[PDB]
Amino acid sequence: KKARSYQIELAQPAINGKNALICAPTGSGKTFVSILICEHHFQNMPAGRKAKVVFLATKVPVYEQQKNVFKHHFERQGYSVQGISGENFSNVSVEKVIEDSDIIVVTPQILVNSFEDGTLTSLSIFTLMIFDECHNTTGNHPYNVLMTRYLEQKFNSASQLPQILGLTASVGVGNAKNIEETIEHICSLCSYLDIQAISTVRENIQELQRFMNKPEIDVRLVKRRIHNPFAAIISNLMSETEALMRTIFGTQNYEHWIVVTQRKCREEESRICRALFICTEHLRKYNDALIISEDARIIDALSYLTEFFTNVKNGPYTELEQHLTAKFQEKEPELIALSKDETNENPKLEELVCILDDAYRYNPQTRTLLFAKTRALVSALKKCMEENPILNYIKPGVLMGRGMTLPSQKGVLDAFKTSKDNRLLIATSVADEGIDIVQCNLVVLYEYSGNVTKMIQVRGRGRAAGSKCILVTSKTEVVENEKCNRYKEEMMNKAVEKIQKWDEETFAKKIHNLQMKERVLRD
RNA sequence: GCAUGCGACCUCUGUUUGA
RNA sequence: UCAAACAGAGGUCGCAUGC
Ligand SMILES: Nc1ncnc2c1ncn2[C@@H]1O[C@H](COP(=O)(O)OP(=O)(O)O)[C@@H](O)[C@H]1O
Ligand SMILES: [Mg+2]
Repeated sequence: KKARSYQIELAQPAINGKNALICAPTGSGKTFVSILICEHHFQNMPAGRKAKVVFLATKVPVYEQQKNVFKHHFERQGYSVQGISGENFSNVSVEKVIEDSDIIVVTPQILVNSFEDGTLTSLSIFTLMIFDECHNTTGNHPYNVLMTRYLEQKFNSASQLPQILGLTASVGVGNAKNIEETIEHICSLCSYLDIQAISTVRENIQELQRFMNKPEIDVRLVKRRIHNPFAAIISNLMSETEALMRTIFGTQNYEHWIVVTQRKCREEESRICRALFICTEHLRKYNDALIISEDARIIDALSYLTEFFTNVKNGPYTELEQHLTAKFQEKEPELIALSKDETNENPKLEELVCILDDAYRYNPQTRTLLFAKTRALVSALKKCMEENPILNYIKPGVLMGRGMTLPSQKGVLDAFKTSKDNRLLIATSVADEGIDIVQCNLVVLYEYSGNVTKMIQVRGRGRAAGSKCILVTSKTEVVENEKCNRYKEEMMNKAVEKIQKWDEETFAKKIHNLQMKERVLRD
């Protein structure tokens, strides 16, 4: 692992002391650049005043990952590298850990936290800050909260602040519909993080196209399976429950409307009150059951329901709770017969099955990441893997936050990198940024939509020459929005390539002009 | 529990072209 | 008045993540 020539090139503007943003493609080794910057920070430190470096990483696993690189590289040099975090925060006084540490890796919230906490009131304490996936500097996200602070202190003392460093493979594109606006948005981002130079692989492009490369995002539309009995059955069982509401579908809006009706109603009042807290719930859990089958199997939907109708007995189980539960159990053996179906299943799941086989026969040692939007879905997908004879080649893992333990995470990832047991990892948003599975080959998106940023960062989870990235939708708009992104992403690059062709003064001037939009008076 | 990003939804007030 | 488009201010909700 010898410094690459573009890596040393990207370094330059930061070593000349300037607040840099390092835009360089997903996987190019920006993290190395930042440690290289870090050596040339300690090296060059003037006087007796010495250096504290803080690396900030957005989500926990990325904090862990980067914390561990940084230790393995600087501890042997004889540096104190300590990681404060969500686990560590109410076990340590930040005060000390900084003054003990030459390098602190941090979840960004912690510094925010400890700033309101009193523990800390001077960003001056560090001499270099690094923001991994720095593009997250928006509105009231921690990064900006801290950076607002940084900017205030700039005027309120003009007495040395730390050097800033943004790493990002995805500078973004605001709402910019035109290249001119995309530039206004990028320049906006540079202002938030007080950038004075943007770093690009300018001169060493050829070297860069070697090491990391990217392809298309194979989009796959599957039409909703014609003849869907299950959808009709529940909708009617909901219609009869909506008919009964006056006497006293599978969309987001139905959930929104159920909460409209649950707040309005919150002893001819009191018996009608908790009558609608019985009507709304059943309608809601029917609704959730539709939308759970939308992606999963019917067997997951009916699971979700028996899990509710056996729970209707537990609590009150009043008159109405009996007349509704019974309406279901008449029409239940109809459904459990449909569970047992062969052909009539979600064709999104038929395609994934196809897709995973297509890749695990052609290459038996592939490592996939299957991304889904929601925990429930991610977890329900693990069931869909295990229980399918054609796909249980591979043990599947799951990655998450917590409603999964932070140690339980360390395990599944550490496993998935090198196990050759579980060669596929279903994950959620935690995994979509900054995370480095060297042996990862394929990344599959299961109704994983999104911003340009997401759909750049996610396909970049696929490393190691072997790269492929396959989406699976049934929706029109999702097939399009994503195409839309492939334009926005092209536009994004030019924005920068262009911005880069300005002179020092005029870029600098742009950022100040933008910052001056955010000052504060003193009297 | 709280925060944030993101998405859906709705409202107000204005500008555009249309009928 | 209607429809369609853009933008400024606000209300609610869902997901994910962070503390
Ligand atoms: N000069 C180098 N030579 C060989 N491997 C490198 C070099 N620099 C970085 N890498 C490796 O590239 C992989 C991904 O790097 P990373 O910096 O996380 O990508 P990103 O820039 O998207 O964050 C890591 O395994 C890292 O060790
Ligand atoms: Mg990185």
